[PDB]
Amino acid sequence: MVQSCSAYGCKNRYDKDKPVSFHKFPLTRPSLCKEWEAAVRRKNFKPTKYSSICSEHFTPDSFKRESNNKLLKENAVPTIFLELVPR
DNA sequence: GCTTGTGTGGGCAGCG
DNA sequence: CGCTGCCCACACAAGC
Repeated sequence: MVQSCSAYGCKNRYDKDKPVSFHKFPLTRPSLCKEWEAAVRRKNFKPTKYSSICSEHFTPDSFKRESNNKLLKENAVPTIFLELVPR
């Protein structure tokens, strides 16, 4: 989406100049989808699993269908969201 | 190989 | 007024 990722402060709106791609939540991996919520530890929880997220938040390994079988690693959740808190 | 399934991609309304 | 929550079709890979 061209609004913002499900991360905290990542308003890295789709910019082809920057090396990032977009994707949707692991709808086919609910439990795993759920830990993504654990990464969205902020009150300002962005859109749900229906919205789209960008590459930078996960490891290339877990990027998408290019993972193991056809989706990300069930044991991988976007931790690259941020260091802690922006200013 | 072609067709179907899952990933991919962006928007509008209600409340501080 | 801006942000959060949920939906549909197409391309590539797998199956027949």
